[PDB]
Amino acid sequence: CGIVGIAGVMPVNQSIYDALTVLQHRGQDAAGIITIDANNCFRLRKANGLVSDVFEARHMQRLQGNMGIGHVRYPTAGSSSASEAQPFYVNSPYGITLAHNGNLTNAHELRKKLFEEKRRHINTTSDSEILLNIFASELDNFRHYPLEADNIFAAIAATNRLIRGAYACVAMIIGHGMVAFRDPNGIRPLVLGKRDIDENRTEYMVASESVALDTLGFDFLRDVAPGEAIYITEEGQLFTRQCADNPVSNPCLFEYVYFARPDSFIDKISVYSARVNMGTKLGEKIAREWEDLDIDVVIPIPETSCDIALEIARILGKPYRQGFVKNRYVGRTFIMSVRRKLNANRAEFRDKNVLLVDDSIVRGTTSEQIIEMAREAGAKKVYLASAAPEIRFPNVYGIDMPSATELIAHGREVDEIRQIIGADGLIFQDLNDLIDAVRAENPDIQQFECSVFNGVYVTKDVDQGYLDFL
Amino acid sequence: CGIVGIAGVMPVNQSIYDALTVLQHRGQDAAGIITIDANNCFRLRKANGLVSDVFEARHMQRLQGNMGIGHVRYPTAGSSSASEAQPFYVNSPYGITLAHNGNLTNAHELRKKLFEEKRRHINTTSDSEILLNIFASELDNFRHYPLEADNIFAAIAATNRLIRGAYACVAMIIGHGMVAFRDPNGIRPLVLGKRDIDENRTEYMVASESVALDTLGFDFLRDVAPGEAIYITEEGQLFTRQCADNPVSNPCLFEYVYFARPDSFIDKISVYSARVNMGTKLGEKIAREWEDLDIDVVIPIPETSCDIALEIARILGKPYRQGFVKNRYVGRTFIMPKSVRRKLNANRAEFRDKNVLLVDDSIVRGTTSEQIIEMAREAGAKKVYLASAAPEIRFPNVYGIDMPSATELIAHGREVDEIRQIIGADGLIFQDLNDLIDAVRAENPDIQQFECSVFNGVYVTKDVDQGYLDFLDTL
Ligand SMILES: Nc1nc2c(ncn2[C@@H]2O[C@H](COP(=O)(O)O)[C@@H](O)[C@H]2O)c(=O)[nH]1
Ligand SMILES: Nc1nc2c(ncn2[C@@H]2O[C@H](COP(=O)(O)O)[C@@H](O)[C@H]2O)c(=O)[nH]1
Ligand SMILES: Nc1nc2c(ncn2[C@@H]2O[C@H](COP(=O)(O)O)[C@@H](O)[C@H]2O)c(=O)[nH]1
Ligand SMILES: Nc1nc2c(ncn2[C@@H]2O[C@H](COP(=O)(O)O)[C@@H](O)[C@H]2O)c(=O)[nH]1
Ligand SMILES: [Mg+2]
Ligand SMILES: [Mg+2]
Repeated sequence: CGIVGIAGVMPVNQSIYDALTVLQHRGQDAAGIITIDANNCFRLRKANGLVSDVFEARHMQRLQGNMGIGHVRYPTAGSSSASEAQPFYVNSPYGITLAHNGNLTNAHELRKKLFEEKRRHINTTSDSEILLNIFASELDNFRHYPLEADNIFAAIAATNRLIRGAYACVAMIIGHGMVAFRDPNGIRPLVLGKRDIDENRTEYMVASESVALDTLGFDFLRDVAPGEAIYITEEGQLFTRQCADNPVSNPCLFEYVYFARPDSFIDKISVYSARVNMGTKLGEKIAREWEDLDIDVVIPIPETSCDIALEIARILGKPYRQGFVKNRYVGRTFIMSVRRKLNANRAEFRDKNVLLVDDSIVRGTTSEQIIEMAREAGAKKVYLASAAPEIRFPNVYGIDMPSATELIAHGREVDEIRQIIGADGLIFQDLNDLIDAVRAENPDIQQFECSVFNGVYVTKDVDQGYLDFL
Repeated sequence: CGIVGIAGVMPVNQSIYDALTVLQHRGQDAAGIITIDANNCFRLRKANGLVSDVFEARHMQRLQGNMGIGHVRYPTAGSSSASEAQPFYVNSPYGITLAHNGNLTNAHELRKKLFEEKRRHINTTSDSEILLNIFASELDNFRHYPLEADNIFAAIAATNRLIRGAYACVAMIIGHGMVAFRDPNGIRPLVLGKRDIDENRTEYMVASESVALDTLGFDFLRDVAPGEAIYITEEGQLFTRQCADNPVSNPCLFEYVYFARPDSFIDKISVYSARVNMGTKLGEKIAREWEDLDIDVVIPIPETSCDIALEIARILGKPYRQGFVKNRYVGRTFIMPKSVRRKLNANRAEFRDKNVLLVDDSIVRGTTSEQIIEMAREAGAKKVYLASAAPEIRFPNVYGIDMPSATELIAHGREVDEIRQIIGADGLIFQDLNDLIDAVRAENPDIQQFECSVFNGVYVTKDVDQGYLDFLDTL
């Protein structure tokens, strides 16, 4: 999922659509935008589909207002993918809407408490409707009107004591403004930016990625700190206050590996640069543990791995060539597999021992089939290098990973995987290597959230119980 | 535009859609597919839009048959871009449909003759409806049923005598089969492939690009020769026959420069490799003519130039970094009471306090280039140099590449330095036509001459220059 929120001094409908389009890689199952018009009323458009399919002119026309949020949803299986989309809304207290990227690990416990204590009905399976409600109930506690920044921060604080997991949220309160907050372990991404229209007017915005500020011409200010909350009034006044008991930066590693765009700077780290670095280290590993290997060229499996493979070729002093081309358009198969996504440039494989480079291997299907494609194009020996370490555990913080059994690496040794996928050789990046590759870009980040690679969940509240429940 | 045709022994509806999705880069203005059912009747579906948007399940469900053709229309300005899409169809003789990529230079002359001579009404501006009518009238001249291959071939040859220009065409004749033919100068691309099923059951297909064959698992057989024609009967028999008086290979240079996919082999040339070569040459040209220039990195302008710039970096021994990212999804900009940044984003870190050499495939109107350069300056770039993989574009392509009017061409009537100034580049350098020709040629020396009208103003076909002289004979 991806989120954006603008606190402008002029129409934001187009800007949000535009920010959501550069954040579309984070989710295409559904999209939604909601603003607050001059009458302090919410205007909302949300449906399944791409951003470009969801918002038509009639819809934009209706999304009037100078403050608003948007959300693109990654088809989180389980949560219907045909279920109600975000942003979510509640009429009381005040009027609240919230968009969120992440996942609560105590969602069940939360909806039960909400039902018992507050009588708040949760219509969906989305733990975001849950978050919105916890946050709403905390704001229900205040008497005087309007709430003051502290009240709002106290509510976020109270909320953080209750919910557990990963989350980057942006929300809006009728008659008050916009609030954006981030979980205590700083897992899911969120950045703040601003745009001065003139000497006295300044707009603010937050997004899951810096690309969204970039495309709108907002100047990047900084990442929102772990546990921190930001409250921008309808008058453009900004407030920030730490709302978690023990904030620590454990940014998701996978954002760097695959999930995030290369032109984004998450937690001071350039995704591109980190990615090149993963190349350097992986090249070096191949060079250590595979010195006696005979390959004629390095071939990247587009897109992620394109610059990673180039680096690997540099390190190995071997030639880099584009053997695969990713189809820019993919059509559906009607009820009347990787080949529909990729095409092998025959001339680059014919009678060559090749080293293919991929960002990861989740299930192994793609990898096996890509390898078959190489063999069919004339390749003698086909070796596979994964820019990311083995993926053996599930992510429960907002990256939708297949079931533990679906993970080919799950319970299988590299060789057993190499065999199943039919590669002549298979090599993965060392977790420690990937860490250093990314860490090198900002050494103040000591630890990352790497549950998918090592079964260690920073929130320390995961066991087979939650897993099996899923 | 892009075309595909498949004479199969099993439903082709999915296979055509799949071939059109890999040919989508050739036109996204509209699409159309048309097959022949068991009852020897055409089933068609054409609308404006992307392949993915045009063909819904109800439509596919209706496209029954084992033979069909498809088309993806590049928004040809002038031809409405909201006009009737191809493939086109006529009920007589026999029942004919034709999909076409290219351009007729004597279209005006052609609809006049058709009206006058045969009373054939042309309902659109598409010279493709023209081409379908000429071919239809010529086939009309035959008495015995069915026509034999030679009759069809005779028809095509007759047609080639009449029309003038560039064209790759696939067509179908009810009760007969599929035909495909290419112009006498071999300009517009067309290839043939097959997919064997058994002891004699073999399917054939033609497409504007080998990628369509690859993706469908057809074995690449070969390009269709200039002026050649191909006829596959409904039974699976393949006939081929030269139908031009003086066939020559003058393939479009711009297909190699930009238009075609890198994984396609047009006229024995690999587009990728041709492209890389373009970098080599341009690198070397920069090294000769610029030597005293200080740059810190080579940065491509996605997507075409990515590998070209890589080579230019190699030759210049300068580092290559990805300073621009192409947005994968662009949306509508509504009209509430086309920006380059809507298409591209600059990776700030890669420009900050550096002198950059930006490599782009070409400069048409100059707007993009100008704005891309501003983007580089705003990202902290000190000096910004622009390299064009293609020579200066100063003329209009009247053969099938939609180029904006010659007034819009920034290169039209301007010196390199005047363009550099207009685009705000610290330095500007173009590829040499001769170098680019060698660059592509190096891949298949049998090609002695390309179609380069956009760059050299030399119109390979007959009627373009003769008519220049007819013009000056008035003023
Ligand atoms: N150039 C470009 N890359 C993108 C865009 N959105 C996502 N990406 C990158 O695309 C990759 C997609 O992975 P793939 O499956 O193509 O290897 C990810 O590494 C992601 O960073 C986009 O809009 N433009
Ligand atoms: N990877 C890939 N490249 C494509 C596809 N279709 C066209 N292209 C390339 O996209 C480029 C588009 O040019 P651009 O304006 O993006 O630089 C052309 O060089 C063309 O070869 C496709 O489906 N996949
Ligand atoms: N991890 C991941 N990879 C994806 C996704 N969609 C496409 N891919 C591509 O598929 C590869 C994983 O393929 P698998 O081995 O699961 O069949 C990745 O390298 C990536 O480029 C996605 O949603 N998640
Ligand atoms: N020649 C050409 N370039 C196009 C087209 N659509 C996008 N482009 C991109 O735009 C550049 C030309 O931009 P112009 O100078 O016309 O503003 C090319 O380098 C190419 O990447 C098109 O239809 N034709
Ligand atoms: Mg991959
Ligand atoms: Mg370009």
